[PDB]
Amino acid sequence: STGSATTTPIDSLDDAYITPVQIGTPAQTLNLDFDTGSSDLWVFSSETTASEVDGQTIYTPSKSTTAKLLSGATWSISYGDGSSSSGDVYTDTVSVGGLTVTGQAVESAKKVSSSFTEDSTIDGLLGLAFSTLNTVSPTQQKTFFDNAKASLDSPVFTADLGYHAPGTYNFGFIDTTAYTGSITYTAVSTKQGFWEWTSTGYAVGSGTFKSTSIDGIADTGTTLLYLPATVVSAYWAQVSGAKSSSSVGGYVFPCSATLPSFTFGVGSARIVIPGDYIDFGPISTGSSSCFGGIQSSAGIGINIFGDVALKAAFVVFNGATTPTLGFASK
Repeated sequence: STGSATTTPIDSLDDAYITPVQIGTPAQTLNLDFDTGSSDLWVFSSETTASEVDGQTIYTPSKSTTAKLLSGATWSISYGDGSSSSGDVYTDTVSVGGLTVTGQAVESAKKVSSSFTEDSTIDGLLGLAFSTLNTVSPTQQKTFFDNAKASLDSPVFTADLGYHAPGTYNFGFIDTTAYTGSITYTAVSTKQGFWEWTSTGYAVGSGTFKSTSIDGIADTGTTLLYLPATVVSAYWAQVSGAKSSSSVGGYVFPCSATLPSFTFGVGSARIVIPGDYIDFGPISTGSSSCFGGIQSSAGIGINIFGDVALKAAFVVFNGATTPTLGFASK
């Protein structure tokens, strides 16, 4: 089997992407944030504290003939950005782009933090990291991909995120029309439960490539590119007037700037992030200070190849017995 679904930016900045997901019988379609940095499929629901729902579409398990309470199971998750959610668990039929999993754990939120409430466009998350990170207790649950894997034509999914445009998540096949040149594959460590890999270096604009190992995670659920302070300083030093602002929470730059590109290495290959991808616009409405899309990972504890990086590539998440990651230009 295979699946193919379009993923759409939630706003004009590509802050996140939503993908429609069918849950239950008859189908209830929710728009979920596919997150290769976590491993829980959770949704706003009929059980979510009413004051914490503001415009989201909810899953109502009592209206699904295939929903079953997973008795005694609870979940609770905290994300890198400080947001969180928790609740109980149902199993139900879940389909993505024509690919169906029966008996998928659907984690029903009883509580969500303010950031989730305030984002009316995201109805929940669909985790695509390794199932070892799943938070369901006392019986850990599998991700949608893990459940689908054996049925897929090939044990892979791909992320093809757009810049200010829709893109695609495919399951079970590699669309050879969706990228240019060849795909370069690189080793993955699953020791922390992430799609963790090592970039071979970077360049700023038309500058020379610096060969240096940068361990980090491929994370579709993180907006920006978070890299070591040395690398980030080298980038922003090429933008007149750019500076790190503790009050704003990172590097800002004059909105009048033209940003240089940023290149990262994948083995001997190179992925180029155009300068425009690194512009996250005014820090507040009407400001002439703009927020940067490359930020320091210092104090996160891990480097994160988030959407800013991933959307410059066609990315293969290879879930074979020994997982790997592939990157192609597009």
